[PDB]
Amino acid sequence: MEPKVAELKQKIEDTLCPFGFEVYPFQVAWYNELLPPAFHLPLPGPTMAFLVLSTPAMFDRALKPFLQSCHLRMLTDPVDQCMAYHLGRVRESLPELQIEIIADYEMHPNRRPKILAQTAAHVAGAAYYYQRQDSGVCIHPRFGGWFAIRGVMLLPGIEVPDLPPRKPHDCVPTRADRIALLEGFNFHWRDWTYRDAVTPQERYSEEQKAYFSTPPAQ
Repeated sequence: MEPKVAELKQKIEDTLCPFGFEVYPFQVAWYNELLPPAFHLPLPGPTMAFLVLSTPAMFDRALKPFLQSCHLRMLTDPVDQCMAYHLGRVRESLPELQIEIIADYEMHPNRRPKILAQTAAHVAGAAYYYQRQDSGVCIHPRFGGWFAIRGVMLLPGIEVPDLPPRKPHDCVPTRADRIALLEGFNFHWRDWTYRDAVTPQERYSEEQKAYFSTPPAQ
């Protein structure tokens, strides 16, 4: 890949990864090819995009700091504000270019562009999106179900038509475990054993578990 592309890629990861984030590059075309024009990313096929995932490490590295800093505001939501703070830091560190950013909290009805978080996770090779054919759940090769899709970043004009398509790891290969997953997700979602389909390195700590099991109310 062009030195420009390699540098900008590394700048993003040096900005996000030390804070419990992961970034996966992809071509817009891969996402659009299995989607009708209505749900397309309104950009040429070879346009570079980045899928952003948060890991279990992001709570302690990103959320607990910030929450104890002057950047914290009131009438929003602590977790959203943290996303908007770190994704802002990406903009700051790459001031030369145009970055269209859709954070997870902006993936809702009556807003464009319409992102399908789990489909993005699959095309970027970030996490395998297990469906009926194989409601679906997608599993991280390293963290199982203990992670979240946090945003997608679009970089207009920066095109990478020779970026190689990486398929997500089929980390739950057997037809048994797949059903043991989908039915443990569709019917017993409060039993987070399904997230251990692949047994993670880090798991959510007790304070993290408590925090996310809380219904958003201050």
